[PDB]
Amino acid sequence: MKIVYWSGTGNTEKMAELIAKGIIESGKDVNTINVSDVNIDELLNEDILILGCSAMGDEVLEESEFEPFIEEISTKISGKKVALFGSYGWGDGKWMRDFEERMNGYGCVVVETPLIVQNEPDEAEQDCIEFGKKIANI
Ligand SMILES: Cc1cc2nc3c(=O)[nH]c(=O)nc-3n(C[C@H](O)[C@H](O)[C@H](O)COP(=O)(O)O)c2cc1C
Repeated sequence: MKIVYWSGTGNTEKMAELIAKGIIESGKDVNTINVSDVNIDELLNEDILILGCSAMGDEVLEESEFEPFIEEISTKISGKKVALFGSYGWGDGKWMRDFEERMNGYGCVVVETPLIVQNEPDEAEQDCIEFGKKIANI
């Protein structure tokens, strides 16, 4: 499996690592890839796309790298299962509610409720691991 993410200070990056840990504990292989190093072609071969990005701008996906990436794959992901996650700071999840509605509109099936954590995981560490285990069970 593959986990693709964008992280500005390391918060969403930490979530990605913990999610991968859950998949590994379930006995499956997984690789975490920063959005800047992802190969679209390889990524599209995956049954499940696990995508993460923190809340940026004013409740939007990061603009210089993540947003263009979503735009690029939007036309080739109809019918694909996707799991969404990300860290946020002062809001209550608006960027993720929008992200989910967007993916659903592209024809994707959002397999689980998106996982959102405020700032660094710390207390929500197990929640991240568990989300990974749910994904590994689909
Ligand atoms: C320029 C900028 C804009 C942000 N916009 C939002 C926002 O609209 N809502 C929110 O809850 N957090 C917002 N945040 C806070 C980040 O989402 C939060 O600090 C998160 O933990 C960052 O995770 P990261 O290290 O993975 O990027 C913003 C942060 C920055 C730097």
